[PDB]
Amino acid sequence: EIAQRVLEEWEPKTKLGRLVKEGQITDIHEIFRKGYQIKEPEIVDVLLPEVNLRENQEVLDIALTVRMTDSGRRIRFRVLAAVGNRDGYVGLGIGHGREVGIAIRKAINYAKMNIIEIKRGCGSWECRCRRPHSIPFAVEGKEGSVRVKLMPGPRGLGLVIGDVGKKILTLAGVQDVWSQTLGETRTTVNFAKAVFNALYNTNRVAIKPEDIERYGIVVGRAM
RNA sequence: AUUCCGGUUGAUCCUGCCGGAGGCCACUGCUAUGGGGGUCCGACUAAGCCAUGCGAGUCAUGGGGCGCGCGCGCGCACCGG
Ligand SMILES: [Zn+2]
Repeated sequence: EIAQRVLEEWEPKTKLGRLVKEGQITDIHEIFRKGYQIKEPEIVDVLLPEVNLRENQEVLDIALTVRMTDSGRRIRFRVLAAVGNRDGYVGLGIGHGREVGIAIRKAINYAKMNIIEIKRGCGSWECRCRRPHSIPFAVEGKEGSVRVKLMPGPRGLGLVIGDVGKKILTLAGVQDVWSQTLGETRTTVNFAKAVFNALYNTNRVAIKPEDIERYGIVVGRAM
């Protein structure tokens, strides 16, 4: 139904859009680990239809910024938004706007275009299951003054982290994690970007064939 | 729950302190139906001050006396352990 509904009224402008409209590329994993540029949010609307439901579109922050022209001062809105399916795909965006609606829509489109793919597993000394309910190993991210360290935890231990990270990890599909932070967490933008980069850096650790079985590692969607 | 939230600017990122939010102990305001268990109740200030009465005795299988009874027993103080 809605698949073709959206596909019909979309006229592509890029080669990736054209391939996704035709049907050469059918799965979401086919666009990622090649140096493709992603300039249309319709690609992601079509391949990941879960990122249009309101349940998957957290608005994280609204800020009121000021510019001086006295002259009189001019008021603007900055919006920070996250989107994602709860099975391995999350993105984050910022939007300028003169009105909050404009800001929000721009932020969500930039979030769709800034989409990544993560890994999941179990690497805690206290569960040793082989199911993907957490992260498989410990990772570190940074932005500005904020430093985030994410550690694997056991089942039933729900997201021991600040709220911004709670939302981002929920959307990425993580259920259990321990955290250490350093710096100024009250800058929501930088706290969020640090968590996002920590999740991205799950793909920069080198592993071996046995680690996959040992930790139940999963790249993207499960099952 | 190996956690963060507010505050310095016309707006921003930092440093850095104040404050919030949890637990235990003591005093206190308002209010209060019941049963059970426990190693709780002048320690912090005065190891400051007092009245009344109690908190350490026992032995007739160590000895003499006296009394109350019926050579047998019951009691009183005393010597002695
Ligand atoms: Zn586990």
